[PDB]
Amino acid sequence: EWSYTNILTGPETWHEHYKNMCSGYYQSPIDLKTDISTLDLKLKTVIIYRNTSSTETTTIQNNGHSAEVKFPRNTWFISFDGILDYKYEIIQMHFHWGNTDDRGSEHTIDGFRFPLEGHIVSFRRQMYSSPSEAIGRPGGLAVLGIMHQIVESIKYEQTAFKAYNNFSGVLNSQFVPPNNSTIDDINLALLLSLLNPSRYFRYLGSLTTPPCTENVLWTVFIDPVLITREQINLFRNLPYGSNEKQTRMGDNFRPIQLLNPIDTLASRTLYRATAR
Ligand SMILES: NS(=O)(=O)c1ccc(NC(=[Se])Nc2ccc(F)cc2)cc1
Ligand SMILES: *[C@@H]1O[C@H](CO)[C@@H](O)[C@H](O)[C@H]1NC(C)=O
Ligand SMILES: *[C@@H]1O[C@H](CO)[C@@H](O)[C@H](O)[C@H]1NC(C)=O
Ligand SMILES: [Zn+2]
Repeated sequence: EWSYTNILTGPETWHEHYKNMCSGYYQSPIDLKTDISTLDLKLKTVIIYRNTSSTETTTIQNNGHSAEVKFPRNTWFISFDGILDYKYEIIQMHFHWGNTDDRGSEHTIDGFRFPLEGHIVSFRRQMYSSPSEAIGRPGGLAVLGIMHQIVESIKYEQTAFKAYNNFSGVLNSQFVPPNNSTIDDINLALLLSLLNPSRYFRYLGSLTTPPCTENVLWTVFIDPVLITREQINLFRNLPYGSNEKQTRMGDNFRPIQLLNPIDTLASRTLYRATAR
């Protein structure tokens, strides 16, 4: 078993308890270094889009380590090439945050931590027929990282919580693991429009929880969307699962991994995109 906050099962132990693949050399998260990265003008604007025929419900669960929104199949998609032909299908979105406002994100940008990093997880439907087929297979997944930053003066409608529809009020101290609830759908298109979808880091990496599978195409947007202190504190009301030492959920982020650990057998490169 694993945790964030119990020293015995925490992130420093994952390379031993889950050798495949938390001991690998293409792990995430990393520090996204603007100066070190390679600008690749070929990397296009990201588009998130919905199947307007889909009517099934969205749910959210406290899984003991995060709040995880589970989307119905065949409903939300990502395009990286401008074509709306269902190459990447979104599965779930979950979040990583801090006990305090100066930490929480998994990635850093030039060493800087944000209070809340959201991960929109998709599978390469272009190749694999289902999430369960893709999740353990090479090149199966693509994850979007969305940084959030706290502002003191803002209307609700301009915060990320408008896109999330406040998660239908489920973020509270009574939302105990492993409870799940039906919630209003998340307007992921609106969420993406709150930042610049052309301006992002891109690299090949891993899941950031065990078993840390090295099959994730990462895109991390540089500009954050905006939330309030009230909204970050809602996440902090969730209780951790019983695997954890800490009672309230927070600091559910993995430590930074190197782009190229010294034992790598083929270095990877950190790429960056910007608008045309
Ligand atoms: N933090 S993260 O974004 O790297 C990340 C970590 C773990 C992860 N796992 C998933 Se989606 N597992 C799963 C989903 C569907 C299924 F059929 C079976 C298993 C996704 C993302
Ligand atoms: C869109 O939703 C409909 C209705 O649920 C479904 O039958 C169809 O296959 C979906 N389209 C895609 C491309 O997943
Ligand atoms: C969500 O929460 C905020 C804070 O209370 C509130 O202003 C907003 O009206 C709520 N959104 C709805 C109506 O779902
Ligand atoms: Zn994550």
